[PDB]
Amino acid sequence: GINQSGDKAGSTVYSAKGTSLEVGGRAEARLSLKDGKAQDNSRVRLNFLGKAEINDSLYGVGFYEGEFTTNDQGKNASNNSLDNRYTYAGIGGTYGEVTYGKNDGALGVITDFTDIMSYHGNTAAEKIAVADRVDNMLAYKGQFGDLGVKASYRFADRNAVDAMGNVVTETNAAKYSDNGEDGYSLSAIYTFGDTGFNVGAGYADQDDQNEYMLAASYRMENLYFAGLFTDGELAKDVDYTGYELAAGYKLGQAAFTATYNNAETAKETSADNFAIDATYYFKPNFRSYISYQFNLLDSDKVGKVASEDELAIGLRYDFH
Amino acid sequence: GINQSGDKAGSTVYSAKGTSLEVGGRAEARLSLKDGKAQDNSRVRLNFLGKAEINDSLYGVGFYEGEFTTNDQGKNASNNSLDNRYTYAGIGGTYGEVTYGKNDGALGVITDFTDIMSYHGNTAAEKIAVADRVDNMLAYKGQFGDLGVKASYRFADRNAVDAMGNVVTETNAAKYSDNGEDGYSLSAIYTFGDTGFNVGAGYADQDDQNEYMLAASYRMENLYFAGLFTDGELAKDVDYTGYELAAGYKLGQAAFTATYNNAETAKETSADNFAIDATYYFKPNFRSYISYQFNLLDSDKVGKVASEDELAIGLRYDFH
Amino acid sequence: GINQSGDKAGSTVYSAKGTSLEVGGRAEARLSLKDGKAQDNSRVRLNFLGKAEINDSLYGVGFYEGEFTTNDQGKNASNNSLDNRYTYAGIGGTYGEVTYGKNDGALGVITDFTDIMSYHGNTAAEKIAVADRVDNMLAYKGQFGDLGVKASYRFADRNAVDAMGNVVTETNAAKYSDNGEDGYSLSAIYTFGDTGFNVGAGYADQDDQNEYMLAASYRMENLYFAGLFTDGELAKDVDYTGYELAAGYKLGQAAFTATYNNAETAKETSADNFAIDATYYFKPNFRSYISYQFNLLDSDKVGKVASEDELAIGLRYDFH
Ligand SMILES: CCCCCCCCOCCOCCOCCOCCO
Ligand SMILES: CCCCCCCCOCCOCCOCCOCCO
Ligand SMILES: CCCCCCCCOCCOCCOCCOCCO
Ligand SMILES: CCCCCCCCCCCC[N+](C)(C)[O-]
Ligand SMILES: CCCCCCCCCCCC[N+](C)(C)[O-]
Ligand SMILES: CCCCCCCCCCCC[N+](C)(C)[O-]
Ligand SMILES: CCCCCCCCCCCC[N+](C)(C)[O-]
Ligand SMILES: CCCCCCCCCCCC[N+](C)(C)[O-]
Ligand SMILES: CCCCCCCCCCCC[N+](C)(C)[O-]
Ligand SMILES: CCCCCCCCCCCC[N+](C)(C)[O-]
Ligand SMILES: CCCCCCCCCCCC[N+](C)(C)[O-]
Ligand SMILES: CCCCCCCCCCCC[N+](C)(C)[O-]
Ligand SMILES: CCCCCCCCCCCC[N+](C)(C)[O-]
Repeated sequence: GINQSGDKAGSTVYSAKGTSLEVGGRAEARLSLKDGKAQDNSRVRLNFLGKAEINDSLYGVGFYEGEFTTNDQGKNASNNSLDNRYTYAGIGGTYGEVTYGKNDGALGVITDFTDIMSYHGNTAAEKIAVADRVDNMLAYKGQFGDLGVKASYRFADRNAVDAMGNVVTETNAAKYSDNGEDGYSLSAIYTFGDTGFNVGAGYADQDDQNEYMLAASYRMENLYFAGLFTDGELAKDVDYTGYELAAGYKLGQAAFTATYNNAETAKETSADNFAIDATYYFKPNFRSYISYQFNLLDSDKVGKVASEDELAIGLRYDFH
Repeated sequence: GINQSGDKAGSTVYSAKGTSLEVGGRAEARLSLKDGKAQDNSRVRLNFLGKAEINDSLYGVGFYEGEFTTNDQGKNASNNSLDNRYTYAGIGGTYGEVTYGKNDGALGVITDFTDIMSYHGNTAAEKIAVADRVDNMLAYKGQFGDLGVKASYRFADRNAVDAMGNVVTETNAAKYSDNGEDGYSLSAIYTFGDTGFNVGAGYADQDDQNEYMLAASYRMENLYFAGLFTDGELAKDVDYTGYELAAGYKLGQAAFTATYNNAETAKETSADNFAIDATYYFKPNFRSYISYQFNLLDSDKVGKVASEDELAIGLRYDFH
Repeated sequence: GINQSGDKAGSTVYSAKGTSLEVGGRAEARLSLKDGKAQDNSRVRLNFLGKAEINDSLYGVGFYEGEFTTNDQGKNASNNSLDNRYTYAGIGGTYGEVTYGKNDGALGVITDFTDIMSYHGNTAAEKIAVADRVDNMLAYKGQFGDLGVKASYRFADRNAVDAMGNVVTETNAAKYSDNGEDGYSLSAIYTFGDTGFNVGAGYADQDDQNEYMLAASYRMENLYFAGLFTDGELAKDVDYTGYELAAGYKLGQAAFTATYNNAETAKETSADNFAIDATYYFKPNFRSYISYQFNLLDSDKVGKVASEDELAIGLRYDFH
């Protein structure tokens, strides 16, 4: 719930004797304004979740989600835009859950500490693929008392090469190889009983990229505060450092949040944002919002386009 | 309903006190014959409608529709043909309904006066984008007594330009601009009590394009008559003028219709069609039909291909 | 059931008085290992089946199925991969069922004699388009006692040619023609009473391609054996010949299969496979499996890549 931009659970269309199917997703209208110029960023999601009990401590699972968009640019055009965001199957029970296929890595729940806005935020906490969301990957999650644990491992992708090792078509190949894109990620979160305090940390590595994250949060009644720190290498000796702060509170159905994000890549500031929004929940599956991002990049460095502020206006319906 | 080619409403997959989800669409097999040569024009549609009541005079809505086709050309090929026809969210109530995202403009309900065939017709009533269906657009509709009103406004699309004003990548851009494709549309329909007589009119404008339409219809017992006139400019001094006539009758099940369509572009005849069909309704969601279009373009002007007649045969199943 | 890799029936989401809609499909995680190198071959399917009774011996039908995949190659990429596998509508009753749109030809049920593995097999029984699955085709099937009959006919696809006879765009064309890809297929299967013996055979022809198939099987309690032979022409005078053997055994919740596959194209061996697998059914709609294919091609001929063994590991959830 606090991660406002994230998916909500869908609803049952059939069920019987331990086995069910839920359909979910959203229709979200989004208008973006930059320098008084408008862009349509609306999006639809559809998803399907199947779950089958094997016994009282064992079950199977299957999941798909797709995203659909348009880009007319002034004509009634044909729009062939599709993104298969999740494709996996898995097994779970007392020991937790394990899946294969495109699914989330371990660091998402860490970045969730400060990723609480409806449209903006989450600009200074980059995640590498194995830590984020990618296929050819085994993914695990589990909960033991007040400790939550996630982990993932990704295989390098098979390819085909000629005698010298250049990537080529499979018909013209001398042998199989791989792209060296194997990797792993790991994260842990401890909840201190009640009192509202959470702490979390994580690490990830893939090819010549690596990173770690530290985070903490306090939640009390209608108030919330959190902080997050990210540090690693994107390649070479290229350093990345990110800071995020977030605060939010609720008044009736209205939720209000603000974040500060600051990122540094190769010893220059690549992101510097203060953003604010307001979201009104008419119903659990119907909401409206408005958001503004103050861009603090220079404009002598960087440039005019990349230093522009942004206004966003949204209307979101959820299927469930 | 009289507009036979249009969508029918889908059916509920879950509900729970003012909130529902409906799934709909069609599987429509269509064979096209020209000069004794056959083409498969079959199509599938799937759509999802969510609706949530906020109160006795207020609700929210979200909608998506996609269309799916194949084009094998003699091989068992992979077919990645998708069209996202609708993507919008909106709010409605006592005063009517307003939406944002790709949805219909105002002139469709006007062209519906003569658009009554299962396959042919609707060839001499061109609609510009704001009047037809397009994104980055606010759309409104309402009904008050015997008066129906529709309206829409579309924003110009943001783009990025270099110092010289050339459209370029955002990374290579000196500033933001737009494509000048803003516009609007408006239409009204009046019903003369219970007399079966209807009149309608509309207007639309976008960049160097504009148009207006006038229409009238009469319905009595098992008979229907209608006329439609379209006039405007597609650009420069490129004039467009369109005339359509339609008549139909019903006998038990199976419906019979005929239309005449005639269009003139740049002071030359660009469309000239007389068409007849028969459609048999086995069930409300299962029908068959057959249609023939007499092409009356010359062949000395125009050409042999563009002056050919067409036979069409269809079988349509609707999901509900 | 015996054709393990094939679809299972979906489940009802709504129904009323003879008319229903079923949603089905799968989420299937699949890991492929060749030369110690891993490839993600996971896939999702979604399908929608509508059926409406007209009377005690007459009904209508509409069907769609799509397949969805990812190919990240180490990045969190956008994946626009869709395949519309089926798009058809049809009518059926006492005499059987007839459809138009992309659907199956007649020879699939013949290749089903030995196509019983979860992942491998079915490598030496090539089917031409009209016999396989393709659009612009009328398809018929029926069952009368122990006789199953299937047939199909496909039209050539309309195209457009210039004065010189070259395929060109419709605006630049002198006339309509076609690609000469018309054809037909035919097949039959008899069950020899309650003896466990089945015999089947089929034939197909399209443009300059043709083929026939012969098959037989014996099924008794928890044992199964079958054989299949394929012979025809792929073009001009270039020959194709295929041989398949299959065996299977069942123990409680557990299936075990093995197949031998051998094909010859243009008087050279193009396929040579011995494969074995094991599949465990936790629930009717949740299973796991592991499979190994011994590749028997030479390696001096053909090459190293095309002669590699393969290990496969799978986890399959079915939507119903
Ligand atoms: C995200 C804003 C920070 C407020 C955190 C306080 C703890 C409650 O957060 C739950 C997520 O809020 C969902 C908003 O839904 C509004 C429903 O109001 C019910 C409680 O007033
Ligand atoms: C439907 C094409 C126009 C034919 C004239 C119809 C005007 C007469 O009023 C009948 C109105 O019903 C229109 C519905 O048509 C759909 C077919 O439904 C037949 C099932 O009974
Ligand atoms: C499927 C190939 C395995 C060879 C043994 C089958 C011979 C006996 O047939 C018995 C009927 O079962 C056929 C369907 O099996 C599908 C999986 O069912 C497992 C759930 O009980
Ligand atoms: C999977 C290895 C488990 C290591 C976790 C050790 C438990 C105490 C540390 C968890 C709390 C998070 N933090 C930030 C304090 O490290
Ligand atoms: C006391 C200042 C609180 C700053 C954080 C508030 C979050 C942003 C709220 C959006 C603007 C609405 N407002 C002004 C009522 O807070
Ligand atoms: C709590 C937010 C902390 C953000 C402060 C981090 C400052 C980054 C310093 C980099 C300055 C850029 N440079 C290269 C000119 O030094
Ligand atoms: C929690 C502190 C956040 C403060 C937000 C202040 C926004 C700064 C905008 C600058 C414009 C103000 N002014 C007066 C210069 O126009
Ligand atoms: C009174 C007949 C004059 C035509 C009426 C207009 C409807 C034409 C429908 C075409 C159907 C062909 N049919 C069966 C009527 O001959
Ligand atoms: C029932 C409506 C009939 C509309 C037909 C209009 C005919 C105009 C086309 C004539 C040829 C154009 N022009 C002006 C060059 O002669
Ligand atoms: C009430 C009759 C309307 C239903 C029309 C159904 C037509 C079936 C198609 C038959 C094809 C005949 N044809 C075109 C080959 O001559
Ligand atoms: C043209 C030959 C007629 C078809 C042969 C009929 C098959 C024999 C009938 C066996 C009946 C079996 N069963 C289970 C379907 O009832
Ligand atoms: C023909 C299928 C395999 C069993 C062979 C039995 C021979 C009977 C052939 C006559 C029936 C032909 N058929 C089924 C197309 O009607
Ligand atoms: C008792 C015979 C059972 C044969 C089936 C064995 C399947 C191999 C195990 C694959 C499952 C891998 N994993 C971890 C995803 O479950």
